[PDB]
Amino acid sequence: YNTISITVVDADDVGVNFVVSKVLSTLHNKGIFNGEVGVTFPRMDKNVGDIITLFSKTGVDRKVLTSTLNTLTDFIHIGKPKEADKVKTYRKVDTKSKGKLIRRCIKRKGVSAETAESLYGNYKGEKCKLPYIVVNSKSTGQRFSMFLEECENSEKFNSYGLCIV
RNA sequence: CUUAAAGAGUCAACCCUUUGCUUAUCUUCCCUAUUUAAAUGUUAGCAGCCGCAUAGGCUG
Repeated sequence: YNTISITVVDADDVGVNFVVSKVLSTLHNKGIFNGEVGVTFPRMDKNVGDIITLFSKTGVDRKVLTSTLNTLTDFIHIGKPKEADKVKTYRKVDTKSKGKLIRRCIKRKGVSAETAESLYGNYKGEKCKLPYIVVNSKSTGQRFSMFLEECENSEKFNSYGLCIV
């Protein structure tokens, strides 16, 4: 599948990962990831890396995405579209912490608050140490951290560039 | 075989009483604490809903 590169440059004044996350947000908000364009990162060791890599099967051109990232052009670099027979596809993994599932136990099982604390008191509290990005969510008005990890390649992708199922 | 060799010091108790260390003091003048600077380290791990799950997925 042919692919394109979006490398964050000159982001020292601002962290590199903040520019990476803003690149993800601007690629989300102006379309791009309809259902078939996916992201991958060549340098996840402990950081998310500074290269966004889009491996759309139909083909991503330079002009559409450089018009999309007109806001990041001061510290971005776009390579010409190259080809890759295999891309290392990542997916979204989310975390739950206490009250999250407590409200689920309010609205699914219909139990009271104290017994919902009782079934979950000694449980939960997982801690994801995977490399991540920090995403502005616009439909739900709060900003969060989204965790990415390696999984088998899927035909369909989300609106963010990660695998489905 | 070392002035070798050897050896029970025991007992008992009333230190008493008394008392004026008082008096007066000038510490005091003086004066530059000055000038900087990214808090970075992703700085957050969320809100619903798909579900029997506090298993596993999806949505932004």
